Amino acid sequence: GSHMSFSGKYQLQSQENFEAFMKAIGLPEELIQKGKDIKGVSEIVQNGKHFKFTITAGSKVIQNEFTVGEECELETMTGEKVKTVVQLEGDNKLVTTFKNIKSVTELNGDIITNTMTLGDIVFKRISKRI
Repeated sequence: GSHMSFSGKYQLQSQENFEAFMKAIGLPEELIQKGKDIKGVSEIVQNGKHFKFTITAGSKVIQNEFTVGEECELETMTGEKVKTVVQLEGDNKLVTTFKNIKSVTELNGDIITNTMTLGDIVFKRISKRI
């Protein structure tokens, strides 16, 4: 419609630094190897400021819900729940932090770009609407 929305299902197209990032957060090496080639489908449901994300990151599916600007508890890729807040930087960019990770999710057309930074590791994902 006239007001942009993130809602959609999106399949991973390309990624960089998956292995590095997954090892940085401590995940099992066998799981990393199994997961690195998976082209995951993620789902976003937006209603106003409220979001539900169901994301496939390698062989893990993680579901999170939050309202922009409200304290949220996010499940991380380690399974840890962390209190934080998700912010908007313009209508098409969601930004958050948790445990020194900065996560940026941007919609441009049918492409969602996620950038997750931890130390000098920049974990980049590009997904396309299905």
